[PDB]
Amino acid sequence: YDVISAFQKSIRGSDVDAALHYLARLVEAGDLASICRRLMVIGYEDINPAAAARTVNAVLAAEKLGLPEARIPLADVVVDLCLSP
Amino acid sequence: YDVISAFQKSIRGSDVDAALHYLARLVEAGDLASICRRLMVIGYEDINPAAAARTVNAVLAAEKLGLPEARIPLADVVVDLCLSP
Amino acid sequence: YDVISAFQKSIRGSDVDAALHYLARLVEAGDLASICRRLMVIGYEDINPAAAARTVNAVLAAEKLGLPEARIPLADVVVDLCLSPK
Amino acid sequence: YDVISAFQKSIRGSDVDAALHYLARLVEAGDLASICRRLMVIGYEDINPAAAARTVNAVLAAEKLGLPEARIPLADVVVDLCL
Repeated sequence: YDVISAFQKSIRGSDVDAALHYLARLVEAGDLASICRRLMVIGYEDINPAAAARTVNAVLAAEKLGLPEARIPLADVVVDLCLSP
Repeated sequence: YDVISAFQKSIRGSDVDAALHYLARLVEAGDLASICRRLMVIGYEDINPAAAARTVNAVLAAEKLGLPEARIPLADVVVDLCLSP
Repeated sequence: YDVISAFQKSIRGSDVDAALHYLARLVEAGDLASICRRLMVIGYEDINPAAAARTVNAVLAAEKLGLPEARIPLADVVVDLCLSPK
Repeated sequence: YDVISAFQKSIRGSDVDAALHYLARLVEAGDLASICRRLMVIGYEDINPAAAARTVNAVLAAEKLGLPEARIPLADVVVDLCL
């Protein structure tokens, strides 16, 4: 058990509410790199090729914005990846 | 009251004419970074996930071109985001 | 008259053959940055938002490949932009 | 004959299994840049314009992640391009 793996599991399980609970904690802890890395693996490994591609746009946006505003593209992507096939 | 904020409200309000009025002014002033930052936030927050992703491409184009030609992709995504859901 | 403006005009006029005629010459001359800048301006100015956004992907691919191989993404996009609605 | 061109040929021939077999070997060898180069060329030369663009995103993810985990977007693109 750690937060970043449970984040991933909740996204694999299509659980928006849990994924965003964990996202908020990851954001507040402030390591943007590992969120970004994780979301790209999930987008490519677990998920819809337009959705996979879009995870990269959202990560570039998160990286250009930086924390705290990075939470906006990331929240979007999390829900995107949760509702996806 | 602030130009960059009024720019943001214009786009949320779906007002192309006013959004473009403010863009031309942010452009004249040379603050490429704040335009780009605001567009990505609006794209991911207020908005059509393809439209969200496409703000990143536009911003990349803007950054690679630099001002003054950056106004071109920027005006394009301003209109796109205005007319979007 | 220069070739890069004539290249731009051909794409505006949806003329695949002329645009590829010019691209090949621009590719041979080898100023990749100038070709990339112009395609992004054409993509966002003259063109279909998905097609405008794809010019960025192709330019990124062209920069990663470098010349001579950059001509592959570049040709694909000149065609994409030629056919695309305006 | 070499692995990389054989890799390309099997993607050009729509052979998912062989392409994945070559990828795993290219991954084992540790040279990401070469995989990335070939993928972009196939996607642009042999191929949807959306499938072409989308290979650049996969490549960006691959470079951002590095190997070993870069194998994840790369496998996705190989399959994507095979079909």
